Amino acid sequence: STGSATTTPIDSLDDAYITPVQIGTPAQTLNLDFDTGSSDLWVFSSETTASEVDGQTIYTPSKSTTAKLLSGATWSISYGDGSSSSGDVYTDTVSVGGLTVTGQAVESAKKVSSSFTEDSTIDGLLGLAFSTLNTVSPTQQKTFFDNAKASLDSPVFTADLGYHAPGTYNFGFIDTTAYTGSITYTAVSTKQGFWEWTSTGYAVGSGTFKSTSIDGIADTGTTLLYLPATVVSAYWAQVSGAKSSSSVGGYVFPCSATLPSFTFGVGSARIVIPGDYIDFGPISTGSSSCFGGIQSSAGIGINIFGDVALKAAFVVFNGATTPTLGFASK
Ligand SMILES: Cc1ccc(-c2noc([C@H]3C[C@@H](O)CN3)n2)cc1F
Repeated sequence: STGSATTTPIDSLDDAYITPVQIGTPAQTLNLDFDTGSSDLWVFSSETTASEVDGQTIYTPSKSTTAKLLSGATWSISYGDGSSSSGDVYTDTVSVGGLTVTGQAVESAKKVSSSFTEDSTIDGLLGLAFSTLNTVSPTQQKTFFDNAKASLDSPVFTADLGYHAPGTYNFGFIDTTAYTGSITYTAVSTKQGFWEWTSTGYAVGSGTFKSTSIDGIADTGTTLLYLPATVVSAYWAQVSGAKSSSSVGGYVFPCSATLPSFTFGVGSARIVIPGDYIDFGPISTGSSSCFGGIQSSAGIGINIFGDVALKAAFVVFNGATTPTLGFASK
């Protein structure tokens, strides 16, 4: 089997991407944030505290004839930005772009943090990291990809995120028309439950490539590119007037600047992020100071190849017995 679904930026800045998902019988379609950095499928629901719902589409398990309460199961998760959600668990039928999983754990939110409440366009998350990270207690549950992959034509999914434009998540096949040149595959460590890999280095603009190992994760659920402070300093030094701001919380730059590209290495291959992918617009409405899309990972503990990097590539998440990651230019 295979599946294919369009993913869409939630706003003009590509702050995140939503993908329609069919849950239950009859189908309840919710727009979920596909997140290769976590492993919970959770949704706004009829159980979510009323005051914490503001515009989201909710899942109502009582109206699904295939929904079953998972007795005694709860979940609770916190994301890298301090955001959180929690609730109970159902099993139900879940379909993505024509690919169907029966008995998928659907985690129904009772509580969500303010950031989720304030984003009316995101109805929940669909985790695509490794199932070892799933938070359901006392019995851990499997991800959508994990449940589907034995049925897939090939145990893979691909992320093809667009710059200010729609893109595609495919399951079970590689669309050879979606990229240029070849796909370069690189080793993955699953020891922390992430799609963790090691970049071979970077360049800034037309500058010479610096060969250096950068361990990080491929994370569709993170907006920006987070890299070591040395690397990030080298990038923003090439932008006149750019500075790291304490009050703002990272590098900002004059909105009139022309941003240089950023290149990262995948083995001997090179993925080039165009400079305008790194522009995240005025820090506040009407400001001439803009937020940078490359930021330091120093306070995080790990480097994160978020959407800023991934959207410059066609990315293969290969879930064979020994998982690997593939990158192609497009
Ligand atoms: C309001 C909001 C906040 C965070 C997230 C979010 N989704 O994926 C992630 C990254 C960071 C780490 O969790 C691994 N994946 N963060 C989504 C939101 F809609």
